Amino acid sequence: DPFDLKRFVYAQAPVYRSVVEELRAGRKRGHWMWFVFPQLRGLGSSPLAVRYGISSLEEAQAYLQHDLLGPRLHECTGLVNQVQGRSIEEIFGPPDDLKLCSSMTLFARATDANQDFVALLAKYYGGGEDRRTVALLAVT
Repeated sequence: DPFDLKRFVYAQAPVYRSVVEELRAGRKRGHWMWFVFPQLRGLGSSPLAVRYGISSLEEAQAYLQHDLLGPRLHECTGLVNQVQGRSIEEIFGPPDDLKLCSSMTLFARATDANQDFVALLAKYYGGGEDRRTVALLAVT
């Protein structure tokens, strides 16, 4: 576990069922964004944001390969894509709307098998991407 992906598994454990239920119902309520829809380290500055920040594109790729975390991320993305009639700010109150954009932008760049991540950006963000994430990913 060279990237310490276990940190995400253990953070998710106490809350994951509630995450699924909240996303199934179309509204986030709990305190879990950082380790459910991870974003690049350096975007947020709080100890939580830093701890659960993704270090690099290579870590994002490892995250996707992980047979618990990858499927869970697709599950959570798919649940959001399934919600009807709500803007993203109705599902994820600010600043979590920006966090989600950053997460989808990162994982869309991590793999070409990104249809769900890109679909979320298309549906909810006008096909736009997180500016700061694209910049941080430009150079390896």
